[PDB]
Amino acid sequence: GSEAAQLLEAADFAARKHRQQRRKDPEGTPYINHPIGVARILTHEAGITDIVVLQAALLHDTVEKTDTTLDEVELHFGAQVRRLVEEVTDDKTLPKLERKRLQVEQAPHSSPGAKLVKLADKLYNLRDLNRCTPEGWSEHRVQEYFEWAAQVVKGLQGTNRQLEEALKHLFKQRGLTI
Ligand SMILES: NC(=O)C1=CN([C@@H]2O[C@H](COP(=O)(O)OP(=O)(O)OC[C@H]3O[C@@H](n4cnc5c(N)ncnc54)[C@H](OP(=O)(O)O)[C@@H]3O)[C@@H](O)[C@H]2O)C=CC1
Ligand code: NA
Ligand SMILES: [Zn+2]
Repeated sequence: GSEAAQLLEAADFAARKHRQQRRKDPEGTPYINHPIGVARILTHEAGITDIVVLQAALLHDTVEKTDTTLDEVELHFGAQVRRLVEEVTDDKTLPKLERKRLQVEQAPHSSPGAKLVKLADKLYNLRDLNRCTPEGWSEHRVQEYFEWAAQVVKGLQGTNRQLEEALKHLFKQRGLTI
């Protein structure tokens, strides 16, 4: 259908899949606010209009964080959306540190659409950490998240100047470069 209808299909799908989940801020914000915010970063700041990229951004956490399967994504949204979502889906069969390390290792080799989603996802989470230290976190755990995110984003450059410039500003504010 129209761009709008296609976006609302993905937004409503993600809202239902994430309905019982909450972010780790003290207030426990509904999890769906994150994928919506990531996708809005892409339209409002990055100038993105590719509906496949924007659908993937709304859905980028459904397979990683819920029972949703990659085949279910393709079933409702097609193969280009499914391939994007797969690219940004951590292998939850792996230990946390290996997932953290693979994001650094696999950042340069991702498709342009996956780099856009990865950049916007990092930008949302770093803004969130600045806004509110998550429940149970120390201030130096926040800094270290930034130190790791900088290593990932280093591998994502050459994709979108607006997002990369915004990330560079946040990293610089905490003494981190590129
Ligand atoms: N320095 C320290 O004091 C400590 C550091 N650590 C380190 O932290 C890691 C812990 O791993 P893990 O259990 O995955 O915890 P994470 O460090 O992975 O938690 C951060 C993740 O939570 C999601 N998230 C949910 N709510 C928020 C929010 N309000 N703001 C930002 N992000 C949010 C984001 O993922 P998404 O975008 O997918 O929602 C984000 O990537 C280990 O790698 C360990 O080395 C661990 C213990 C102490
Ligand atoms: Na994690
Ligand atoms: Zn995310």
